[PDB]
Amino acid sequence: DEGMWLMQQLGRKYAQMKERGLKMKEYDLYNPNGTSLKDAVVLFDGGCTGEVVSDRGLVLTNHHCGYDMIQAHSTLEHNYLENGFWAMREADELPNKDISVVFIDKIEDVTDYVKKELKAIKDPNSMDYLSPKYLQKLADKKAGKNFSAKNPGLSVEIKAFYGGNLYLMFTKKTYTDVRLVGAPPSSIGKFGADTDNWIWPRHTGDFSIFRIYADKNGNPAPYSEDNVPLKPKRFFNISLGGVQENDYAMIMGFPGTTHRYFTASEVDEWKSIDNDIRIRMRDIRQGVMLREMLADPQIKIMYSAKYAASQNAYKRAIGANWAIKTRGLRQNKQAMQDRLIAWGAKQGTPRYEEAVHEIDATVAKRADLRRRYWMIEEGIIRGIEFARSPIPTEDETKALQDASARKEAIDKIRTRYSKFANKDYSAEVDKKVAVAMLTEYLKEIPYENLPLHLRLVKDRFAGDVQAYVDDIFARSVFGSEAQFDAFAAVPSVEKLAEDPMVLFASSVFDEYRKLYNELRPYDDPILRAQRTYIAGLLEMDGDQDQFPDANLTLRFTYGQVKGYSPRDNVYYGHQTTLDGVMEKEDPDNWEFVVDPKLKAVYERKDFGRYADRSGRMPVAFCATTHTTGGNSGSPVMNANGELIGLNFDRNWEGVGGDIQYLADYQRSIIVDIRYVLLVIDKVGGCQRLLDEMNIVP
Amino acid sequence: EGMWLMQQLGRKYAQMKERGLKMKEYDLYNPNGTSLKDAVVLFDGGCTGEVVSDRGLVLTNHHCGYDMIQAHSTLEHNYLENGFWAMREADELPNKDISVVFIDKIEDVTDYVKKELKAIKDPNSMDYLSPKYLQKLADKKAGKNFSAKNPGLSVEIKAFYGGNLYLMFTKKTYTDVRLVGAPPSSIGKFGADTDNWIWPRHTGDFSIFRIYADKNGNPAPYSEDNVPLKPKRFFNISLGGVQENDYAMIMGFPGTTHRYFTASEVDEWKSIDNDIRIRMRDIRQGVMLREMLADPQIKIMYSAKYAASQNAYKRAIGANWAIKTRGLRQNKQAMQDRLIAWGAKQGTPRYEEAVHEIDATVAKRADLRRRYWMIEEGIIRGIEFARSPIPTEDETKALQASARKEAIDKIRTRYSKFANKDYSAEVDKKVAVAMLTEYLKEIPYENLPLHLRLVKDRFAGDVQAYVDDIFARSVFGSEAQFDAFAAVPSVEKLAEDPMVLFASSVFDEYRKLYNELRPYDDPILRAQRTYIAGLLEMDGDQDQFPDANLTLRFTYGQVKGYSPRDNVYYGHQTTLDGVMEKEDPDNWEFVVDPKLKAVYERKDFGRYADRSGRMPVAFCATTHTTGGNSGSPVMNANGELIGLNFDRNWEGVGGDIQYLADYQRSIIVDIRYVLLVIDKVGGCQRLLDEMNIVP
Ligand SMILES: CC1(C)CN(C(=O)NCC2CC2)C1(C)C
Ligand SMILES: CC1(C)CN(C(=O)NCC2CC2)C1(C)C
Ligand SMILES: [Cl-]
Ligand SMILES: [Cl-]
Ligand SMILES: [Cl-]
Repeated sequence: DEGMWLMQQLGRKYAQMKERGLKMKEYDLYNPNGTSLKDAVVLFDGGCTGEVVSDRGLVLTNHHCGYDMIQAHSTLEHNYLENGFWAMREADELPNKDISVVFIDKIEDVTDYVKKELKAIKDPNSMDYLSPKYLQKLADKKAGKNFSAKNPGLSVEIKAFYGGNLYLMFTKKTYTDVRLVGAPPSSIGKFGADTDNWIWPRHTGDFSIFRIYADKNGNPAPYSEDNVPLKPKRFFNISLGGVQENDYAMIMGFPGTTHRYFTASEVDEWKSIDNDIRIRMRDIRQGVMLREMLADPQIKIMYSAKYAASQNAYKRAIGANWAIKTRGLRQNKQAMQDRLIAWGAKQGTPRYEEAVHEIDATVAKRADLRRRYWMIEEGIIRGIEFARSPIPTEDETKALQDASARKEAIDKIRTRYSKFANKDYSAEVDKKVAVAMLTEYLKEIPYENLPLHLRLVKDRFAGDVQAYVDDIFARSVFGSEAQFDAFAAVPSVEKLAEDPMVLFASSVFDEYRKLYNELRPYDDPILRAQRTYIAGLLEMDGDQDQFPDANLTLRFTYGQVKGYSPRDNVYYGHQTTLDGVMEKEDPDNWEFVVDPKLKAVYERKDFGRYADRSGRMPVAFCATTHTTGGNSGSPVMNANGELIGLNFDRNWEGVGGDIQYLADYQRSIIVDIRYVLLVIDKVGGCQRLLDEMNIVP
Repeated sequence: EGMWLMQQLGRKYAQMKERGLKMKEYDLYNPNGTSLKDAVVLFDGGCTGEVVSDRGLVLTNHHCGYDMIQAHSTLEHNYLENGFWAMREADELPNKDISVVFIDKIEDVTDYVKKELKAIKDPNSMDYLSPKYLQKLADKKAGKNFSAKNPGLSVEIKAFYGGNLYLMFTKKTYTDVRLVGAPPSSIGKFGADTDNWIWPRHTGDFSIFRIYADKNGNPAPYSEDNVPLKPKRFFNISLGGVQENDYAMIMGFPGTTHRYFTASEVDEWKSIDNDIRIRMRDIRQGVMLREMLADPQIKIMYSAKYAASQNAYKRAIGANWAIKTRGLRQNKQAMQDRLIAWGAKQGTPRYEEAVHEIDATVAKRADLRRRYWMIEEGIIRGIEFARSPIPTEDETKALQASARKEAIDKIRTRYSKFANKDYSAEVDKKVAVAMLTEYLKEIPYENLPLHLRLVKDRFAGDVQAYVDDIFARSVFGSEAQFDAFAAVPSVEKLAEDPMVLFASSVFDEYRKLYNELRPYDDPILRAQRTYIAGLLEMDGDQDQFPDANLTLRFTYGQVKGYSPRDNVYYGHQTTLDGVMEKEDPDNWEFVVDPKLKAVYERKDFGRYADRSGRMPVAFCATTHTTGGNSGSPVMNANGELIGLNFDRNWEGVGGDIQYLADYQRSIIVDIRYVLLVIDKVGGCQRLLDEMNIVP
């Protein structure tokens, strides 16, 4: 509802934004024919958002966005991940392989053009209107012959919006020499760590600093020692005025996906299939994993990251199901479609009701298949590590049946075995997880729908899941290192063909691919019906308070700095402070360790001009802006367009906001820019970064 | 900030009036006439209660009346899970071993006790704190046969301010106290253990009793001819509710506080008492929880044992949080340094000498107290087979008259109580291995109970083997092993029994430590009498309240929430909406009564909801309460009943040593929620009609 608006929609939203507190001129925020604040926003490394904060190409993003680059440059001698990194001169900034920053140079509405090209319909059921290949052909045709060569660094892309009812062409400028400039220690950059993921109040200094480099003319260039920092078209001024409750705030960024035009049947499906299965299967997996980690400190070391990775979407699904249960998401989608259907009946146009009916029918028809797909994906593909154990290829099997190709096939199989049974793999933990996961899977999936090898539980093992799993490891070539070596010394095709682990892995992957192939055709009638459904919604209520679904393109959102009540008698305010970091300190818990330089800054109150009017040091704030995955690192602006923070998370209560914005619960979690500058200054001691930024009082 | 004597009302009255009190001083407490104090009772020796009708109806907590509700419950009429609502006075259930105590008169007898004490002679005598000695003085002052001339009455003298003030209480006790009403346990204990010490709180923690007496309103034991008591005073019920910042006050019987601890005593409480209880109970609870989660039959047998261990574990965590973050040690150090500077100035060194004696006694008993807490937390409460049967001298002088069978029958009865339906030898072995591993790492060989020396000497440090051997060879290791012993019993089998030797050895060491430690309490108590006398002479008795000692006190404050941590605020009031948010049908602790859920859905709140239409449940206040204040009446500025105290938040448990203005709150069930449950859940209209409800 609140919205992730197209840049083109700024004109028709401007008066509402001004009434909510916006003070800057419209064209200073976004001008299609000139320089604006939009020119200081980048897509950071294909996922995250970033922002240019100096005339020498300095870029701020999240610590979790620059995490891989900080890790790749870290060694035992210089652990930047643990201690932070602060290049004291431009020449000390570290280059990064496979990095990019994307500027959105121009945005053009090309709807009439794409719709005229589409009229050359060979098949009315064609999915070319959503095809990246087809749309790229139209983008190249419009840009001209050899556009990439005529304009080095630039590229053109056409994307569909509103389910294929609007098309925009983006002219992008990409830079691949982006150097690591600064990062706080992980104790600040990821303070809450996984315990505080999706949590408000939040006390995390989630930022990192990069610098865009380019050739002598400021044109994109790959890494070269002769590259010079980019002098950009526009950069953000940093505000030190802070935030107050009810202050206007706005964000620009690249939200990835939303499902704002789901029917009520799609909400029911998301809850009853997607979320309930992910919740149930991950709770079983996590429960066994946690019991084993708590009983053996060596298991805790090997499985902590696997446990944390599973918990992230598990928490999301719990938050999403809480919104479906308590915030009326299904009911509000039903009211939306019923209103369109009633209006369609008055206009004498039954195609909208026919479109909603096609979506409902497709959802109802794919129910059993989708349930089986989520059950195998959550239960086995993700749930059981030995499902990703080695499967010999057709060429590897042929190589084992008279040439030196046998030793080559064995070396390839060994490399894959060694990756599966790595230093973090416990066959004992995996057997315990598999027994609990398969017990649940076998209770849900009938015999006739089982992957072929799982039929052996009832047929050969008399329903004993433990015995079936024990037999897989006792008899398999991948059951232990000594069993692999005995196989590698005397390898035979017939040994691999009857291997219980190979047959399990092959069988479950065969069923997973068969389900995917049978389910994929159901997406197309839904997409085609959504084009008609969204066209009706737009014709009926206008593209005014109905934003297009997020699709990894540049959007703006506006709101206010505001807390919320999570439950009865509990209020979370709009701002966290450095005192909250100190309250959470736990020296013997890696997630809640506090940097000694930061603790000393707090004790001496060495907050400089970064503290609020009451002398308290701010850390983070939350706002009613509408964000999602892809908005990590987004610049948060004042009513004047000055940088007041970086978006880095959203509270779990608002994750249902991808389907329906939740005004009373959904908040963007933002690191206060005053805390960012305090850390650069008093922790990093990197004064040159402060001096190159334009800091406004 | 304090738990004030009724005598201190005169000196506090002006401050209470400035804070909002509207009632006249003598309407609250009158030393020579009827007052609101006359409607407060000590309920069943621990809790507080209050009379709420001219027919002796009493309100207290559900957890205070829990044992009486349970004793009257059967499979056919399970009052604990269903609730109980007597539809007529004749249907109210009598209770054996119940009592209600009224505080008829209170008198300052300090000069009298101090004159009697002057004839002691031994300066180190502890008679000044002895209940036996003080009872002799109470009887001497009351008369030759006071209880005969005044039936139902009794006297008691108690020491206050470490022996610097003495009060005589004239008590009227009633033992015919009948169960009238109780909500289901789903309401009376909604949070159950998960919400214990927690604010926000959504628990309707109340139960209803009635005092019965003879035809003249005089105390009488249970008799079918007893008539409900017509009390001299009862509380009016307010339906005006509460607002943030409203004046609130409580009367009750707080049990204990340690407001005059030295800094060294705070350090000792943290480093010994609390750290050992925390460490040992976390080990015990961790093994117990793993076993309960792996076997649903173990969860049934060990849930109550687990819950009982968690209660003081959570208290110790809350207390250590206050010591670490609220400067308790530092504030005690500043208090004693101020007294020492004032005494140096007046030329009176006895106060500095008193603080020094306390510090020296604390430092001297450190190793002994550490060993005592280690064995008590680690073994006495940590390991169930520590309380396994130990044959008496009489039982040994029977197995070697033909009363060998009489001895076996008594040993069998004790074995059957130890190895009962809730006892798992497997769970106990796992708990013992983890508890003994920690105990053996903390207690050196020369300080071990004699049998534990076998871990290093006979079992090569293998704790598991030592514990396995205790069960494999003991006559109490299993039913079949007990029966084989009972068929062919000998004293030589019991004398060498590994479980008997373990249990005897650990209890011998526990008693030896207790006996060696007990003498250290006396120099501390004597030095506290001098220490508190100095504090009172220096700063006066008006900010410095006397430690709680299970006597009637008043406390006042306001209805107010608090901020538990950065950017989080807990308001002053919870609502029925919060109960519904917490509902979890497949979690026994958070099940919601269907009649209550229907009341919420239909908004059938009558005159009980606030002006917004939201139904209140509980509220919190800045009153200073502790254990003993459960069931206490919470009063308005007009003295009308607005709630019942039933808990305190964990952040304020350090309040027994130092009141915490920004964190400590009394957790109270809103009287409007009590009346909504009696009315719409119990449907017991006669109880509403007999109360004086004011609009
Ligand atoms: C409410 C959530 C969506 C967030 N969450 C967590 O498990 N967070 C762990 C925090 C430490 C307690 C669910 C319960 C899944
Ligand atoms: C500091 C705490 C709030 C944490 N805690 C517990 O030990 N467990 C209670 C938790 C809520 C289920 C207290 C001491 C009450
Ligand atoms: Cl039509
Ligand atoms: Cl909402
Ligand atoms: Cl009376």
